[PDB]
Amino acid sequence: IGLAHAELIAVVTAITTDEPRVMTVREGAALPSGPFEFGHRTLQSGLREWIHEQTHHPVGYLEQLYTFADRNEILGGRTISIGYLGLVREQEFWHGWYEYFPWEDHRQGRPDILDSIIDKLRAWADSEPDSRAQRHLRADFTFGLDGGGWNEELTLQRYELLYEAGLVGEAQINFGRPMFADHRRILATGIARLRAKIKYRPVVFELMADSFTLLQLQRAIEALAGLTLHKQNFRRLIEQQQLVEETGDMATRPAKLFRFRQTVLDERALS
Amino acid sequence: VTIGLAHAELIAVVTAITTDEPRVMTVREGAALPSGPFEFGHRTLQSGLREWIHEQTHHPVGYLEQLYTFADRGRTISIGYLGLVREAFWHGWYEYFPWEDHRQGRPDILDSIIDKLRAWADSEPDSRAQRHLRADFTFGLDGGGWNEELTLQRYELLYEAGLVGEAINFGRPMFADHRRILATGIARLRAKIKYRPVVFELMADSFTLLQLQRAIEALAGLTLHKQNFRRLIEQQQLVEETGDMKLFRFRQTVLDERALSGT
Repeated sequence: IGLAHAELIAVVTAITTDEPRVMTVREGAALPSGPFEFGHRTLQSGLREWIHEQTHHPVGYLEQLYTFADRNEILGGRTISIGYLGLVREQEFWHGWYEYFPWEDHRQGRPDILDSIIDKLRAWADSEPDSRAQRHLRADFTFGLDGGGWNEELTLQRYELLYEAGLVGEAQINFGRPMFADHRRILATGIARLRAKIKYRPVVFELMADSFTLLQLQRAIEALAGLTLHKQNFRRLIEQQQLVEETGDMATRPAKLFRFRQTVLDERALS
Repeated sequence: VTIGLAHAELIAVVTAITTDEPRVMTVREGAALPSGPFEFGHRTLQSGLREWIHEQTHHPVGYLEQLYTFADRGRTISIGYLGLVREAFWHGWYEYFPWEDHRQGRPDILDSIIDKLRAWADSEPDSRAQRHLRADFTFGLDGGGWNEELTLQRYELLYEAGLVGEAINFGRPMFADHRRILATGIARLRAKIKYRPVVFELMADSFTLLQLQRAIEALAGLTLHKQNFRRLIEQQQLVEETGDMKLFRFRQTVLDERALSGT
């Protein structure tokens, strides 16, 4: 009783040409993934082995994302999916975040694909009168169907509402490029996690080179958030959090080069 | 096709604050957290855990948020959930984690812990530097400062050093690795109250601004500065006055935000 099969799924993010990119196998149709096996010492060590065989690309630190369950008797138990988030520098299968989630990028203004999404959500929310108000409240909180503001952290809740409304191909109407199994749900969890991270403490040294300009760091955070940053409040956050320091070198308008502090790297290594 | 299977356990960390003491829902005379397997009939992981909570405690539970998924140290996969309720709650956090309560200042048990951690860090000379860095970052072995959020990192260091019974023992042990789950829940709550304290499920319908701090102080295991505590609440726009007696209340936008965020 109480048996389950566990799949480990990796969301490995890089930033290339100011675009957030996720590591993929299957020609961009799936994330790197594999079953948790008896010989795997930990869940994370098991996933590291699956990333190695499928991509042979190095990965640094990993943080656990979320555990999802299926909603089957022949398998002997339920199936669970455990997602992890990793930040790396791309090395010479890398597809952009917003290929799968085009509505999540508002850097150059609200994307036009949202108009079509709002239209389909409204019809779904009005299709059943006894659930009308309860569905308008969810679609406004996540997508602003009634005029609510945009919260870039709600990436998962947006995708799950589209799934529940049958507006993504995985729900079997589709928006964005689908992925095999529940992998877009895992990717949406990784996007939301990283956006919660950068809003309060953007420790993203694994995404940057050893040294970088503040403009490079700003563009990297903007790519992850899918929004343009307020230049001043961003630079005050970085300084208040004591995250970076000048290296003493200049880059080319000349600009000083910065690195994340050793204490920031030390604290991450010991977590 | 050959599919591997493991035991799937759901573990609850349900916390209430009474008499300015953070307490966790336990079963079996405080030796364990409410737990149960993930079965076929369970629609979701959360609904399966709610069935075990009601069956084992018969105490109502409000919102639940997923904590962390652990493999055992057949395999066992443990999925923890955190819950905040209004008040078995006879056992506080610090019966199991006495070194995590610093509101009376640095607890005396840390002296014995620091002594044993130094001997473990000095046991092998090639790893002494890293072990001192780990123990100073988690416990302050070399004079480092205290970080209340590192409750999980502190426990797994004690486990790795053989300083808790589950691995010498400090604090009350629990069955299996339920101390690992409670540590994760304590760390989650202390991270939540630091940035944006949404704790309306722990507080009364109405409360004063001083009652709000002693609750937050109980969770963080630290005493806070009064003026700096209120500025955080003025900033995040979480509270509003009630007119009665000041008595305060959590705003409806905060209560609706949590109702729609899910688990």
